[PDB]
Amino acid sequence: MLTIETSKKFDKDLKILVKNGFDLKLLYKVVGNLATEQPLAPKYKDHPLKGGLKDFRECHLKPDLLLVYQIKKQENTLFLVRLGSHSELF
Ligand SMILES: [Zn+2]
Ligand SMILES: [Zn+2]
Repeated sequence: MLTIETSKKFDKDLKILVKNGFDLKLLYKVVGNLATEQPLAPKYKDHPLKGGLKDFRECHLKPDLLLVYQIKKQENTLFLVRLGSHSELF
């Protein structure tokens, strides 16, 4: 299983999201699969971030709640970068 590490911005995003009623179990389920490198359920749209010249990817936890993450295979690490809406991240 890939090591799972977060950014300081991600941590703030989540703290905030939790305060507004976000279900952490939604996150655990998606981050779990990502880290054991299995395909996501059809619901969770997943593609690279175009505009990220570094291999950032974008997962749709909800059609407008995005998990921006980066797999760093060289370190065996899944990096959780941001969690929020398009409007909030971009
Ligand atoms: Zn998308
Ligand atoms: Zn998008």
